[PDB]
Amino acid sequence: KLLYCSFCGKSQHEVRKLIAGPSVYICDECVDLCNDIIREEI
Amino acid sequence: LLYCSFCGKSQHEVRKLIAGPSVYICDECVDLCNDIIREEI
Ligand SMILES: [Zn+2]
Ligand SMILES: [Zn+2]
Repeated sequence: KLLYCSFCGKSQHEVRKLIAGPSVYICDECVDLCNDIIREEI
Repeated sequence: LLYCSFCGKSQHEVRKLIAGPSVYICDECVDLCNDIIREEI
């Protein structure tokens, strides 16, 4: 039942949303991080 | 080569590949994540 974000290791119970990939996951928190990285801004 | 773990595109076919412990996500998939999270197109 436990699913984990592949980037930070948090479970679905720890984040607001966990997005599925083939055999991976990424949570809303890491997405925020990806946006800063792509947009090169804080 | 390194590939986005979500769409499968290589590091040669995308603008940026972000790395995790042993996973990657490209700029294109991140855009899809923003749509998913913001529930908007
Ligand atoms: Zn995460
Ligand atoms: Zn991708």
